[PDB]
Amino acid sequence: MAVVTMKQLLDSGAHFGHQTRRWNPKMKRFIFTDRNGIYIIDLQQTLTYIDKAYEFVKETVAHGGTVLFVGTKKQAQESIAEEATRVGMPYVNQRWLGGMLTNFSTVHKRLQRL
RNA sequence: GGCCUGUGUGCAGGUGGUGCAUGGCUGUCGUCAGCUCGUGUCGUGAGAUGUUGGGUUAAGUCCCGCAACGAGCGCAACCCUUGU
Ligand SMILES: [Mg+2]
Ligand SMILES: [Mg+2]
Ligand SMILES: [Mg+2]
Ligand SMILES: [Mg+2]
Ligand SMILES: [Mg+2]
Ligand SMILES: [Mg+2]
Ligand SMILES: [Mg+2]
Ligand SMILES: [Mg+2]
Ligand SMILES: [Mg+2]
Ligand SMILES: [Mg+2]
Ligand SMILES: [Mg+2]
Ligand SMILES: [Mg+2]
Repeated sequence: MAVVTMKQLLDSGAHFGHQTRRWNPKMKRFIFTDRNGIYIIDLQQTLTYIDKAYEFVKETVAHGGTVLFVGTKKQAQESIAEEATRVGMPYVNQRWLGGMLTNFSTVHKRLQRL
């Protein structure tokens, strides 16, 4: 089950890979074909994986787990920040901090100070 | 009991040695700005990061990105004097 249509996917252009100069060989099983130095990902595998992620996230919300949203690239900072704020869910989009969750005791005092 | 004159007794007395056993105190590097730790992470391991690189400063002063995030001792200032 998906909520995003194929035509919308192609219009968005999420099927493009990086150029042939920096492509990861491990993504051979996903990249479909090359066309002018650029790669294309297998859309059907994309929908299948999206479906699996959808079921997992549904299970997560079902048993009540908190999800952390992380993204630091310049382009998507505002998008992820707005989406996380609307969902009311912690996030970060400016700069990743060293082991904030792993070393949680130190950040605990930082939160109390805040 | 306070006292001291004599016999003692335990005992006082030593600038006598030993600053390569020691306390305390002190000179220097140098009033130079650097010096450590908690958590985590890389390696296995000595260890490293953090403290780096760009910029800036009298200074580890501050910003930038980074497996680093913070904390401690330093520095700045809090003392005195001088200048209205
Ligand atoms: Mg004597
Ligand atoms: Mg003697
Ligand atoms: Mg001596
Ligand atoms: Mg020194
Ligand atoms: Mg390990
Ligand atoms: Mg280090
Ligand atoms: Mg280093
Ligand atoms: Mg640093
Ligand atoms: Mg240092
Ligand atoms: Mg410096
Ligand atoms: Mg400091
Ligand atoms: Mg000071």
